[PDB]
Amino acid sequence: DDELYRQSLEIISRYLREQATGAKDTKPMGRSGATSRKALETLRRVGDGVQRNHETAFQGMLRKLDIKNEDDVKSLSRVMIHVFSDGVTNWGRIVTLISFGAFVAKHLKTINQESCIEPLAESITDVLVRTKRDWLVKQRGWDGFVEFFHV
Ligand SMILES: Cc1cc(OCCCc2c(C(=O)Nc3cccc(C(=O)O)c3)[nH]c3c(-c4c(C)nn(C)c4C)c(Cl)ccc23)cc(C)c1Cl
Repeated sequence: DDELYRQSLEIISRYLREQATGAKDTKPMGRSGATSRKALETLRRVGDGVQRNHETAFQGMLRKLDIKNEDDVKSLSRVMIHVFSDGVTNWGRIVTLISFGAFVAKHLKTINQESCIEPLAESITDVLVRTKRDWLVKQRGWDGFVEFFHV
């Protein structure tokens, strides 16, 4: 019933799963998929920049998260909510959110827990769309996201 969440999960889920592994999801994309393909391209060009530019902090935070299993995923949500929700809302901070999601997803594919990439995505999507919905609606959602990072 919730269209922006579902779009957002399709974008975020694919960015993370494709980052943790080698290849893209070749499923055809749901409603608003030309924007989702574009937003996904944007997350690849800017997400990788953000990940290489913050590696040491990402390595620190990923290492003190000590993620074993899928039940660890949703105590993780507490530290990410704590770090993401209370300050300034803008597109850079949301892209940093999704890029650390890709970082942790890669780690989880290393420790043979790729089955936890999707719950992670869901949690990230749910945290972004819940606490930021009004902002996302007034900034036009993913079309605004693509236009903001356009080159
Ligand atoms: C998937 C997931 C996503 C999570 O959050 C994403 C949120 C974004 C974020 C920020 C951030 O928000 N910066 C920022 C920019 C402008 C203003 C304010 C403000 O305070 O108002 C903040 N910092 C992060 C950092 C970071 C950096 C970089 N430096 N330091 C000290 C830290 C803690 C690390 Cl290691 C990972 C993510 C982030 C968190 C987790 C745990 C997961 Cl699993």
